[PDB]
Amino acid sequence: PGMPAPGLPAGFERRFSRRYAQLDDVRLHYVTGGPDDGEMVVLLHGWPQTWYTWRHVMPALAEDGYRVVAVDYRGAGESDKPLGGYDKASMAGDIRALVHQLGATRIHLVGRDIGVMVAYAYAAQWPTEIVKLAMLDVPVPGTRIWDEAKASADPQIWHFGLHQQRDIAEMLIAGKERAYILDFYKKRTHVALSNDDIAVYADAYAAPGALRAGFELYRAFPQDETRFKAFMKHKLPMPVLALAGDKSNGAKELDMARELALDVRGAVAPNTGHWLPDENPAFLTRQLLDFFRE
Amino acid sequence: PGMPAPGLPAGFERRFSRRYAQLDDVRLHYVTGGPDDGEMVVLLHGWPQTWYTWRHVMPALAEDGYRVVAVDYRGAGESDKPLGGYDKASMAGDIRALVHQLGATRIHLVGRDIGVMVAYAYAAQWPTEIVKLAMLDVPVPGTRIWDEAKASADPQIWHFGLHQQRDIAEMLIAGKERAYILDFYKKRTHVALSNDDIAVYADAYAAPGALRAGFELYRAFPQDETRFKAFMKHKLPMPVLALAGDKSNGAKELDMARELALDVRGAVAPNTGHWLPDENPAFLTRQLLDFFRE
Amino acid sequence: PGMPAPGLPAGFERRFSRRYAQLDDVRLHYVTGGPDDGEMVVLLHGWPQTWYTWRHVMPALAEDGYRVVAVDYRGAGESDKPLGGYDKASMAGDIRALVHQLGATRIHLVGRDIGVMVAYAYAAQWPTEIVKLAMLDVPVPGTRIWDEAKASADPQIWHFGLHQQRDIAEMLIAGKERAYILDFYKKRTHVALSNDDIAVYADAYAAPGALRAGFELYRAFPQDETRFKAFMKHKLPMPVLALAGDKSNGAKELDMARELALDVRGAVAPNTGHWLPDENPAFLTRQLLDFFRE
Amino acid sequence: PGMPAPGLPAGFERRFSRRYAQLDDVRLHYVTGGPDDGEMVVLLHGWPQTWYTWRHVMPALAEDGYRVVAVDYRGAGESDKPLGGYDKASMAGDIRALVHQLGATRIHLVGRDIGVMVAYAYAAQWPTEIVKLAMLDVPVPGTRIWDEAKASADPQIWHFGLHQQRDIAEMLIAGKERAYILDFYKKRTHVALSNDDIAVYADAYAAPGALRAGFELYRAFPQDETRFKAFMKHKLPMPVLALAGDKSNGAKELDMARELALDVRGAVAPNTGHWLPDENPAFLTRQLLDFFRE
Amino acid sequence: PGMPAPGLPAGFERRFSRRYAQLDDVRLHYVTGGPDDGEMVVLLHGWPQTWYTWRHVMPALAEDGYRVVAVDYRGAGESDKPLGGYDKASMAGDIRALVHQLGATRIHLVGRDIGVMVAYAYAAQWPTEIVKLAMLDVPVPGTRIWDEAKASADPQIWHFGLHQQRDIAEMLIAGKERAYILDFYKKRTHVALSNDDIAVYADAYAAPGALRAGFELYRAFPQDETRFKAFMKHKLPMPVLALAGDKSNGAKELDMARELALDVRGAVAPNTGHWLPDENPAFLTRQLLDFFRE
Amino acid sequence: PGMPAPGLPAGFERRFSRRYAQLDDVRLHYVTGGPDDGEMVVLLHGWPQTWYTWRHVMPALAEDGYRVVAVDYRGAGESDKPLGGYDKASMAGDIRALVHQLGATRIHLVGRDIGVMVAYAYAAQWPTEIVKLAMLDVPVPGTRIWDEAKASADPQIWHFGLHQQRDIAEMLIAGKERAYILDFYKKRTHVALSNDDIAVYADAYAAPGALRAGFELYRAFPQDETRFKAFMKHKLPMPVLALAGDKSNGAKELDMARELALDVRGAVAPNTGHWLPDENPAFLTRQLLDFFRE
Repeated sequence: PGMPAPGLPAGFERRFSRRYAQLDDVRLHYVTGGPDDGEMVVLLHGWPQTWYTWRHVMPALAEDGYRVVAVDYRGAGESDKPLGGYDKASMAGDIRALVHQLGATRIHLVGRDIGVMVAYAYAAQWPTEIVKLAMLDVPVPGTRIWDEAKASADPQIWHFGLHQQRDIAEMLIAGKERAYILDFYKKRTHVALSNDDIAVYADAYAAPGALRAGFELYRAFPQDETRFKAFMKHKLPMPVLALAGDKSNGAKELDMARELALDVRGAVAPNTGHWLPDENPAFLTRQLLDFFRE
Repeated sequence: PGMPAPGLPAGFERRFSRRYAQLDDVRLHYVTGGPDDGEMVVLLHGWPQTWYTWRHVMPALAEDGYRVVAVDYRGAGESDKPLGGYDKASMAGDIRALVHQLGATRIHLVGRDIGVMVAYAYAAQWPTEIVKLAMLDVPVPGTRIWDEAKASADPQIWHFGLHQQRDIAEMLIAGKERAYILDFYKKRTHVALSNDDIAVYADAYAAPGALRAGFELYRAFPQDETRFKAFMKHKLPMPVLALAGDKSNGAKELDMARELALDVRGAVAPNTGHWLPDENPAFLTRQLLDFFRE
Repeated sequence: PGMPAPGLPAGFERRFSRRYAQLDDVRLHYVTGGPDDGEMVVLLHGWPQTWYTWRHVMPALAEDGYRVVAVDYRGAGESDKPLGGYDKASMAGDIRALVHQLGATRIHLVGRDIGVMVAYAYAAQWPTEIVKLAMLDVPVPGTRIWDEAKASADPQIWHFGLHQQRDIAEMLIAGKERAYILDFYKKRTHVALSNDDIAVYADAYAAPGALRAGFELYRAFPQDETRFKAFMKHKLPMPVLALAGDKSNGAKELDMARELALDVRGAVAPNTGHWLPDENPAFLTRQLLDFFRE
Repeated sequence: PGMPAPGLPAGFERRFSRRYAQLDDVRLHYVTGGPDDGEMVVLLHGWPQTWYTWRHVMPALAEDGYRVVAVDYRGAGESDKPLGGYDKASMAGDIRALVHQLGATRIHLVGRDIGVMVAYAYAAQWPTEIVKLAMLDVPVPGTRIWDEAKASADPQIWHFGLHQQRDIAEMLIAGKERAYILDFYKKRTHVALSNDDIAVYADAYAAPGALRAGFELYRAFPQDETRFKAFMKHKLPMPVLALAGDKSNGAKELDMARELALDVRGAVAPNTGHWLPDENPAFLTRQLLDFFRE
Repeated sequence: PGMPAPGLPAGFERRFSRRYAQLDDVRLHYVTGGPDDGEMVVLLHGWPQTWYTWRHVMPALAEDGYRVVAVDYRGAGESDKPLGGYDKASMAGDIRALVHQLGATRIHLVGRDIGVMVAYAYAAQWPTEIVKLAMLDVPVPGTRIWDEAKASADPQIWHFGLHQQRDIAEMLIAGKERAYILDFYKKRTHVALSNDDIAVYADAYAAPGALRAGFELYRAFPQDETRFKAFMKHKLPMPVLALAGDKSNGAKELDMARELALDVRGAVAPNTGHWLPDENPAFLTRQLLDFFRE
Repeated sequence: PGMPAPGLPAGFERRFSRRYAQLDDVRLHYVTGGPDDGEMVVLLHGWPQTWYTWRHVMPALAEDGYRVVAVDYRGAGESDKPLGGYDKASMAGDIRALVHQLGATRIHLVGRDIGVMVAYAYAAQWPTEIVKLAMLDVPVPGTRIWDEAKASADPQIWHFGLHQQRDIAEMLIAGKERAYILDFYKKRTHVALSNDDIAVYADAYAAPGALRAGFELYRAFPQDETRFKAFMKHKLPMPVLALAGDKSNGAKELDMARELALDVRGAVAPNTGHWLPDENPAFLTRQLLDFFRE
């Protein structure tokens, strides 16, 4: 029993900090906590999200001694909104430059949606640098699960077309970010979420340039498909964990991951929709802690 | 003495949960609490309301051992907004499918306004399934009390015309839901309500499709009148309780119910307007608990 | 054959003029032409209209030697929008003050919709001053045709309720006058009209105070119903002509007038909707000229 | 020392209640507390205010055993917004009908701004019914202090012209109530107020009809001047207290009151602007308690 | 050589008329000309269009002795916007009811885009009533050309997804009809069109309910695909003409029609985009006249 | 007889030109025609106007051999909107700089409203440079007619207060220039004007800075009153003509001018309101030509 409880979990404000990393062109925002010497765990959100999606996962990771780094990737949240560089492979390079600036090289990596595309491109480009990789909720371009949704005209990716209309998508949705993003979020959730938590994301995407930069991730999709099919000719060597909720992609996340990697295990969260960190963080953290210590 | 106190009563968040039920086409949102094995009590709001109207009635019901289920019916609150199915008889079928999915068959049923129309159609269609039925605040289509308001051009149903103008009602009221619904609410209340509580409803009706779906309930009224007069040829067998406030429909709710059912008792809430759950929940819960245990 | 031709008929601008008349507490705008000494013919529009509705009738009246006076009544068009005086009997006093100010006493009088209510209250209050009375399109309060529409809850008067909600009607429709009024107009026409001509009306009602003043005509209906029923105990002595289109009120305009007057004749315009001067001015003009010279 | 503290004082919510009084046409909202048998004290706000302006005065009055009744007069706050009746003498009749419905006859009366006009008209019309009258902040129509501001074109009454423009004032200020009313308030205050408290008023005047009804008080001013000069031919018999802040009308409030009444005492609040209940409630309550018990 | 010439061709206004036809539950608007006894030719527009798209084709048809009937189908232009009936087969029933109401039985039938789907469902349901059928610009559901576009995720149907999001599409595009529709139109044209002519379409879709009604055409596509595949088991017996521009669907219009009909001929307009009646009416008119007299 | 004819008179476009003059800190826009060597006649508009108000007077002046110069003064029309210099005496310096820049020294000078204040300050500062002075419609600060209007609180200057509220006036009226200015204009006219002509003025004041610059004319009134009273100790020596309409200031324009000048003649236009050049240019033109050649 219990009504949705919005906001950061108790004690969060004391153990995490907001920080910036200046890369060559772009400044990235991220939130970090946990032991300065711990194994680094990087968490990458998707669309329409920010670092905030991980709020209920980050304390448990830090309390198990991980150095937690939750990044607003290029164009999202409080990060800069540059003109280009929104293909996932180049965005993986942004994350890597941030990791190196923090003194790390080998990391654990967790991604969902656009972030799982970024994460995969990070592992394909620098396989020796990713100790373990966890893949949540969405398939990556290049996979058959991806191609099947496209050829089916799957209802839950209806928005790819709209988002790929340069200037038209921005003109339609500017000023209506909250109504658009709340509707998007609730149609894919199964666990009841708080409007206040979803509004944290929506307000981020109403900031100047946030809509455009979010949509350019979609507009780079055909480039990602080409780049990713090339990546897929070399299966990933490191252990991979695939998770998704049963009301959304479910077992297809693990099907998808097996086309990508040699060493794969997976699970399906019960009574959970599209937003694993929002909807079922308890299941997510237990799976990650067992995976990372294994 | 006491100024209006907005929000959920103390302790509510701990004993109730928000949940979804997927029916064949439509997903319905509801809030539930109380013993899992208790006799189920279903509560149906009206226009412009959500489950939230019952917030002060639900804890007392659960504490007397009832399994409380307060539903956002088709098109309202956090439920889906489909193209059609807004005649009350079909909406009663939605509620019944939800009840069956929760493992129940025989229920106690409470409705107000549009919800009392839905509730009545539930009892007329499946009379053996409704153990007791409580009817609040508004008469149902087909009754003489209903027809008399229409032929009188009663001032408090001036909005039937406007709401029945497809697209015109939405175009006029979109963007002004809060000013429109607050004015609507306060003109029919007698006990002073908090603007914050009324704004919970208004914000629900500003969500995409909520205005249209709310208005299609009105646009189905001529169909309901025909269906309901057919229902009324067989009087209801189960005990029925009729309640309304003295500043609004008052004793006419009990007059109305006697055309519908054989076994009827009623009361009039003192110094109470149109919104019995908002205005006088203490009177309402005492009447319901005496009725349900009798 | 022929597409709708917007604007004033050829040669109108040269033969008619716009003028203002300052009365005690209202300035009225009116348009006039024809011989300065001719028998005066006064034409009264309704809602949502101005004098401009008579554009196709006025030249023929003037060319037959009548002094044509087309009035924007209190609150409409370019007339003033005072605080009160929107009961039809008091508005008929405005028209009389204007007629007297122009040097005339006996008039021929033509009204439609709200203007036919004003016209009737003019004839009832000063019967010796009305030579002949023509009644178009809409029944007047107090008649059985009026009372039946309300008790039937006739769909074509759905807007009475909305218009009687003070401040609520203005707030909903302000800024949407064109969309509101063009939809209202086209739903009641049968002859295709030009959007440019309907936009002349719509733009008049967007001017400061024009919505309020128009709606106050509706808000005075219960006062009008009481007053007119008293007028109706004395049937009018002067000749009366009743006209309406077959796609709208048709023969009921003549039924209604026979309750008001002793000397009544009528006709029904074929393939004509609610707006006789806009839709079929040729039929109207022939009827008015035959009646006036008879 | 101390930053402005917004909101109701501690303990207010427990000892006061919001209630309605239905008069013949109009429903008035008021807030009341204190002993049911105590001498009644009625408090009348001005423009742009509601009962809320008295929040810091009402507890001290109740704790000295007064039955406190703070009214939203006709058109303001949560009261109805009728078509007319905004001349102060008729508004005094509304307050008297409310007082009688509460079982009282003899009262103490406090008014400021428009409310002090209402209060004075109450005392002039029913002098035996007003035990003591306190007059704050603004002079009443008919006085020389009033006429001198008008002939001077005093800057702080620049808005009389604008407010007296029917429909133009509403069209300019609708949607900008908060910016307009905050600017109005701060330009006349001397003690720093909280924006949150001023926003309580501004939001009240953005409700449907609140702007129009507020402005009709100004539009009745020429009628009030005539009525009030007639009232002034009979000086008031009961004791009168005149108060104002030194940064605003100051000693002119007592000058003004001496043209109205025979038995007059006054004081000037130090370092206090136009809004005595908002700015210096401590000075105000001490003056009222000494006056009422004297 | 020549700049775009906006508006109706010279002499059109005199030879054609706008009319309404009241059917059971829909009033349809249409434009007609030519001899009252000529063989009837019905022209059906698509999205986002009205009858006005045929402006340059209708005079030549009438001058060759055809009775021209250009229909605004259910929900479009000046026609009514009912709640349902937007599956193409049911809309073909509207067109037939109109044809019969005009005294005709056998017709020549021309459609493009949504209108070519309606036209096909008309010929499939009542084949003996269609003398000849001309199919322009767009393939119909159920054909291989239609199925390939969806499985390819063809860029030029990106909007199907958005248009199928009920309430979301309306909320995003309301108030932006002109910018949305002019961009949509120009991206698919090859001949330069006048903004004034495209604005005729855009303004029609800004009218109350026009966005909803248009999008409901898209929302019925899965129902249409099922129905049309059943129609396609019986190839049409009457002669069929297929036309499309070379910069858009080109020869695929004839490929598609040979899957639907036994007797098919076609041509491809040179240097012509998606909008044959707007871009190259001279080519279209010659093709239609040669086909009709053959 | 005749309906309002909007626009420039026939043949105007060919005989007059728009030009700019760069002065030290302001660029002024003006319209000129007539013989390059003729005696110069300068025409100065008021609020809310531009040079366009003289459209019907300028051709007759030019055809009589005058060099016509109609100026948009500092801040108005197409002139610059600098930060200051809106006291009339300094603005008269702008006009003189322009006259000298055009090669002239002695001028005939015509002003109405704000332009008649500028014109008077021009004649008072450089009396030998003004051959004859014509004063229209409005009294100037410092005169008894001006002082009486303020002390009477004359209704027709209600807007002085609003216009003097810096930033508040701009915020309220921005975006509502057309509705604000058309209402202002029509309340002071007696001859019916075309909305299209008043909209020329209204659109000029919607341009960036035009509201501020116009209101700064009002905000300088107390500076103007002081300066003009000093000018008035020396009555003007050159011949003066005073004109105004009988429905507005009438004979008071001549009363006012006799306080300013020794050699004064005047006339009152019959059935003419506040806007002499718009309402009765024929009367104005005859008066100006007889005066100039006398």
